[PDB]
This record gives sequence, C-alpha cells and structure tokens, in this order.
Amino acid sequence: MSNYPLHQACMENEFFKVQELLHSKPSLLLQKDQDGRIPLHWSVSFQAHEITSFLLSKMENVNLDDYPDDSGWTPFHIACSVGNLEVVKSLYDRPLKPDLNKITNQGVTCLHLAVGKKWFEVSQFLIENGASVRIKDKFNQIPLHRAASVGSLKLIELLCGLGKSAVNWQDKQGWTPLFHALAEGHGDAAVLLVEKYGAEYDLVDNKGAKAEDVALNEQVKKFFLNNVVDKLAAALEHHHHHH
Repeated sequence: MSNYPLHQACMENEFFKVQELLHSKPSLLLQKDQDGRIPLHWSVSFQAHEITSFLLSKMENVNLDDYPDDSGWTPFHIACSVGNLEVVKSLYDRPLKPDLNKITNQGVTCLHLAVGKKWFEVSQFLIENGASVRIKDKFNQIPLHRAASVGSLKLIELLCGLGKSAVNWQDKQGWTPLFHALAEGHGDAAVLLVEKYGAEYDLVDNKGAKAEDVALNEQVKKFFLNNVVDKLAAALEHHHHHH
C-alpha cells in the first residue's frame, strides 16, 4: 500500500519505522486506507504484538467498534479470526469494551470467526465474557453451524454445553448443524450432536433432503445411521426435544 506508509509499516512489522511515522505525522494513527482499515487492523492481522500494543497505548479513548473496515471488520474481528488469545485479551481488556456481538457486513460475529478457524481458547474467552452463541449471519447460521462444518467436537461441546446453544436451528438452506457435519464427512461430530445434544435428524432441507442424504459419502452416512437409533423401530418416542 503506497499512500499509506504507516499501514504498510505495520504489515512488515517495522516497529521502529511505525514509531518514526507517528512522530513525523501523528494524524496517521486513525487514518483509513483504501479498504477502510486503520493501522491497528494490519498489526493485529500480521500479529505484530509489539506494534499493536504501541498503537493501543495511543488509542486510550478509542472504541474499536467505531472502526469497522469497508468489509465490516473491526480490529477485534481480526484478532479473533487470527486466533492469538493474548492479542484478543489486550484488545478486550480496555476501558471501552467491544460489543462482543458486533457483526460484519455479512452478519458474522467474532465467535463465528474464532469457531470457524477452530480456535478453542479464543472461542471460550468470548463465550465466557458474554458473547452470544445464537446470532445468525446473513445465512441464518449461528457458530455451531460452523463448528459442525469444520467437524470440531471440542467446539460443539463448548457451544452446546457451556454455551447452551440451540441445536436444531435451520439456516437459509434449511440446514441444521447436523447437515453441515455430515456434508463435510465428520461422522463422529454428527453422532455427537444427535446422541449427546438432542439434534433431530428427521428434518428436511429446502430440497427435501434429510441430513443423512447430504452425507459426504456412503461410509460417513453408513456410520451415522448405525450410531443413531433406528426411529422406525423405536418403541417409544422422544419425551423431550431441545430448544
């Protein structure tokens, strides 16, 4: 990025340079580049811890939420997507706390990002500090959908257990987390949702397919059906449903 030397210096991790720039023209601290990002976005993006900390010390009275880039990403969104818990703690541990549910242009939250990248610590930190687990992006997907999509059992537990997340919410495509788990071939994850978190598997998507029908392959599907009770034969019927 030419015309934005300070943002560039953050990307390269040239801490000394960053300091020289802020001294020659302080006004660059909160300047927005072509993509609407300010210096803090790049330091956090390239995990330049030394620079980030310095930027924050100069942003004493700045609410990170007032700085979403053109994509809707605030520097806090970047931290959580990157996964460095320590940086996330430094961005969050400030007088003006970020709205943990703030969304991107496409309706995704920090927890949506952290979970989609399989960052356990960061996801736990968010959930423990108040982040909601029931916010649906522009696709009507809550984090758990992603957790099932990347096939992370740890994340499913965290969201459904501590997070008390809903399990049978259907997205724009009519998919519940279960569908996502099977579509990606995560057999064990699909069985966990059903066996431990009451995920209903008799629902149909917008095309008429049951979760088992969108299985990645025969084995994945074979493994699901053989570890979830054959409802057709079940003596009784569920006495609880979940949600």
